Amino acid sequence: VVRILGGKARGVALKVPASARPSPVRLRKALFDYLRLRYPRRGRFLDPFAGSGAVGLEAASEGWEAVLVEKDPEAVRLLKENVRRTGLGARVVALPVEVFLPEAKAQGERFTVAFMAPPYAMDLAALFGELLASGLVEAGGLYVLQHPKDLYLPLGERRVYGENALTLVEV
Repeated sequence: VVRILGGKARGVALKVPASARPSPVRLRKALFDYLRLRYPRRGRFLDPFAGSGAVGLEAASEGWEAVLVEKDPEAVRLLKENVRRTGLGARVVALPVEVFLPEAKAQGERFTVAFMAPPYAMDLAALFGELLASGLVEAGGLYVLQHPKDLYLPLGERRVYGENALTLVEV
């Protein structure tokens, strides 16, 4: 019930398990209006906790070199089906974010943007802290954290969208 908003796969419906937020449309639409405005040259996009891939596939559709990591074999199954439906080229890494980050660093992996929208039931703060500490975003890039508007981080500027907020941390 969710579609890619722009780019090469604009309009394509994504299979999304009834167990998702899924992800506010004005939120996604706003994040990318900003991202293409701030990064016209694009770059590499990291999406840990990707689900069916709503945000990571949107980046891919918009010209980003997207890397999506997700642990749930179910979600991964849907993720791959979605990569197919959209016909987009994206790297799918099926493993826990807590394993990926360490390894990504050792491989000298780097990205321009790292978006994280983990399930609100987890400790969204310790998780953001870990992402921020990985140092995976190159100078000039961004760490974008989605969370309930009541959760507050002094790491950067925020934008509220109804009940969700996005915290953007510059590097």
